[PDB]
Amino acid sequence: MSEETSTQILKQVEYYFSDSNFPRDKFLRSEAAKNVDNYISIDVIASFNRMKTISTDLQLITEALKKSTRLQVSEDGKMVRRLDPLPENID
Repeated sequence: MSEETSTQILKQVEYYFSDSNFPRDKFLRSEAAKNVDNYISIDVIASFNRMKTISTDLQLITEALKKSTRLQVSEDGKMVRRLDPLPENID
């Protein structure tokens, strides 16, 4: 719980972008395609399977996004955008 599990998930969320896996996984890319990579519903991120398991609750998924490391979640908590520059061994 707390910053351990929140941070686990935080790494895990950015990791899907960091592992150059967004452009590959049309699951991500379908959502990203609403605004390049500035629109990512928490429906997709909750539905990421691995994320749902590590979180066990959408509460933890929502906090993880609220504390995003190299992403920024909107105040609506239904979009997040990542950084222009590629991530380099980020955790």
